[PDB]
Amino acid sequence: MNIFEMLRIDEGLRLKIYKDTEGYYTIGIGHLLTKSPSLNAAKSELDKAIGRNTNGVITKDEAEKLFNQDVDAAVRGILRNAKLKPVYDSLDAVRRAAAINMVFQMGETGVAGFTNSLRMLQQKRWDEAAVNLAKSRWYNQTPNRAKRVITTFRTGTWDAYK
Ligand SMILES: Cc1ccccc1C
Ligand SMILES: [Cl-]
Ligand SMILES: [Cl-]
Repeated sequence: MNIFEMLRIDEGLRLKIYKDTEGYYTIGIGHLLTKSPSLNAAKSELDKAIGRNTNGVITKDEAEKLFNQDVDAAVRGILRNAKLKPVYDSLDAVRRAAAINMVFQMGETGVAGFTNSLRMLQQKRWDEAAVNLAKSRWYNQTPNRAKRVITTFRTGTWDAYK
């Protein structure tokens, strides 16, 4: 198991523009296109992303290309964040994957409200952090995914993903 396989399980793969859990136009492997409610805006962002007139449809390869950029960008965002980096640096490899999954799903900004969990993770208080992470809109809206990521932080293993 790894970050790529892990997110591939959490996000799925769709080759045609779809609405995500929040109702936002997405494609591929969790690649958000836009928060605007306009399909057209979405198709424009798509064409800009792919570098071609897609007509709302992409190939598996193109999907994988977006995915690779998105993972990388995620990691890099964490490493450039002063609030984040130090926690991330404190973690083992499996838990780092859990950190990346959250940033990928919610952005650096969505993870901004997790201050108290972050501090718990840094101190390696696993069961405690696991309980604090669950008190969130994230957990309530996407409970199955949230539990997998939480178990991961809690255990430092890929059990939730097997
Ligand atoms: C989002 C994030 C980033 C770095 C460490 C842990 C967490 C939850
Ligand atoms: Cl892009
Ligand atoms: Cl879910």
